Amino acid sequence: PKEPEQLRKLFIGGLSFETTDESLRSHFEQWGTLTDCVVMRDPNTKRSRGFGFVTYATVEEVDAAMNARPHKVDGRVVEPKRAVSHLTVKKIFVGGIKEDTEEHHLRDYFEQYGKIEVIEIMTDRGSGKKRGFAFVTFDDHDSVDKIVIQKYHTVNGHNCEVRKAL
Ligand SMILES: CCC(=O)Nc1cccc(N)c1C
Ligand SMILES: CCC(=O)Nc1cccc(N)c1C
Repeated sequence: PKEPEQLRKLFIGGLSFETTDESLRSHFEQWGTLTDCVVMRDPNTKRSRGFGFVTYATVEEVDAAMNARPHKVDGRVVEPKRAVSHLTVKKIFVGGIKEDTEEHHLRDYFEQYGKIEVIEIMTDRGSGKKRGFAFVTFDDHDSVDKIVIQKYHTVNGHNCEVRKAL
């Protein structure tokens, strides 16, 4: 039961034009087994396009690589991002939390995806009653990228709808 390959890929932007399949692989093999590693090049000149992708054997390895950012590859800090499900944001909408979900429920759950900077539990402008949804802002986009590819989110017993926000 191998995780889908799309969820094991990291797109690496900002490459040095000197980076090769081999040097990209040598770098990212520090955090797991790479089943694929390619630097994108022009079909005619073979000059690097400045980006490429690596595929790990497992999702846990993708996490390890993301948690080892910043990555300086061949002298240049690169920009790894998980493959598209790129709309790169740090904020999520959390819906379906009803009136009884509080800040600590959302924090205790989502803090295991990344570092939380803001939790905004939405209330009615007129009555102050909870509206049943919230926004969570993290310090970095990978948290959000991990969150929105999950099929399910269970918080405070509620089955929640979670999507990228703005
Ligand atoms: C940093 C060196 C570099 O850009 N390499 C390069 C330049 C022009 C053509 C081709 N094919 C290649 C590999
Ligand atoms: C496996 C990924 C993981 O545990 N989550 C993570 C990664 C990086 C920063 C922070 N704060 C957190 C909670």
